[PDB]
Amino acid sequence: GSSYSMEQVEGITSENADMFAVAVSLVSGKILYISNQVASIFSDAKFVEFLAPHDVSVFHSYTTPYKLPPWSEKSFFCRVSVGKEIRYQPFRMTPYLVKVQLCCLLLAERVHSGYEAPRIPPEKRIFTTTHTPNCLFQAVDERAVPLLGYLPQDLIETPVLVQLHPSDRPLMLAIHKKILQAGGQPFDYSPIRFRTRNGEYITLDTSWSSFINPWSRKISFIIGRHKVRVGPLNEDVFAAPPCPEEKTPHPSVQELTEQIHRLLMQPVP
Amino acid sequence: ITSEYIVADMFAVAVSLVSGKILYISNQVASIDAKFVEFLAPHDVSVFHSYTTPYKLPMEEKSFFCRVSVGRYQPFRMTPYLVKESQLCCLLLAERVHSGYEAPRIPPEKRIFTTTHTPNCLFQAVDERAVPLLGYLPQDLIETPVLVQLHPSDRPLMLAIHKKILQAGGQPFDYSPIRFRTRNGEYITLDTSWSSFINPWSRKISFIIGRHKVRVGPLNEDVFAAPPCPEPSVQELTEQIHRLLMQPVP
Repeated sequence: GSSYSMEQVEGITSENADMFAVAVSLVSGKILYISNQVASIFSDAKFVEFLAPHDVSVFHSYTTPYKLPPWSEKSFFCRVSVGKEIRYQPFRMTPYLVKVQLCCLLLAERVHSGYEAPRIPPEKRIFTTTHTPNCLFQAVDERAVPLLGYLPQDLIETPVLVQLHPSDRPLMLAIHKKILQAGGQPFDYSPIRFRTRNGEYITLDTSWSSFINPWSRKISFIIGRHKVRVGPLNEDVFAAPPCPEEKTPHPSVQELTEQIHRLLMQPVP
Repeated sequence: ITSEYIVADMFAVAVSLVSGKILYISNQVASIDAKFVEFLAPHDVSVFHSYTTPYKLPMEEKSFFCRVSVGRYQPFRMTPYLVKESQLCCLLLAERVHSGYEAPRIPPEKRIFTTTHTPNCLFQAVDERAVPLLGYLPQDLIETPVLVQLHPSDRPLMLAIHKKILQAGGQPFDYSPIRFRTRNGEYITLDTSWSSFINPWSRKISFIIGRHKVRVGPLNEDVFAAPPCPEPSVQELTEQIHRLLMQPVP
């Protein structure tokens, strides 16, 4: 029972040159309050209009009322652009429910490729991935965005094998065999090459594990903890690839995929 | 060409992955070419699209559900198959879903379903068996607050259950009755077995899994029917259970 609004929405973080705050009407979608420095790192309309069209559905999902925590991790990513081809910049955002009418304030921080000053120490370039037996990503942890160039939503529900170098795909078959064989005990395997947003591959040192349904004994998820031992040749992992986007065919990928899923259908006694 | 290969009460269709409805077959349900999604319920069109995007279409039969129109809407379990130098289609096997408490009622001991949710207490999944027994399709519960679904009375018991879940380190345990709201608005009573999936490196819980047995169904056997009633403490409570789960083990 408290409405900040007006200037009470103040709480500068600068004193980051890459952050900004914004309050958005939960009913209108209109930008009620917008923090300064925005034009710097680059209005008054619907905030979604400045987001990549693919990230709009994402923004609404994570800003849904029955979610979010009242102002006194639950953060998502969005590419923002002050119009223009158009130029976007990835932003990590944390949503907070706040009254002005109850809206939603968000702290947005510009994200930087972990391969460029300030470069993420190699011993800490660690991210994890989770996937279902059908081999489609289920989640990618936040540490992955800076090391891959993709935002979580770009990889969720897509073939795991597609991101792997074509010569490291058949390896996945043996990796899963050991995974259900290991019955949950993590094990190392390297190197595996994983494709980033800019079409460049990074070399990973991976530890594999699985979550086993105790009642059915069937594997529910495959979890990997990755350490990028060799980053890409081009440090800006968010740039675009000079290749005609992705595709659909995936001749061998489909084959290898169903082959693995079949394998993971067996109970792990 | 092969129409209705794998097979009563259930029909089939083949849809162009570029346009609409090519093949359709034997109708049967007592009640009476274009885009297939036109017949689907609005809120399921996205579901149908998602489960039929080419890079997902290929046993256990990893299907999905959605309501098709009549005249009225009925729940259907559909299994998508990618049938291919000419036309690339998606062969869909359909099958009317019957209330678990209806004529073909599921035997007591078999009225079992499971649920999974993330530390933030929002459903990440609900298995196939949950539909016939609860009236909801997975898409209705996914990403929604698990607490909102429990009887307002049983809600507090959820803070205790999670604490034990934390203390259990993965060891499953049975819990007294908890009341779960079904689609038609009625509460069913459950005998629940709880467990968790612990990330092996950070030792934090990634998913809470529950296996439920329905020991008391609803008075109105038709669980898919609409609820005879309109559609903060839950928000706050959720924040407690959420905070609590940030603790490692061990």
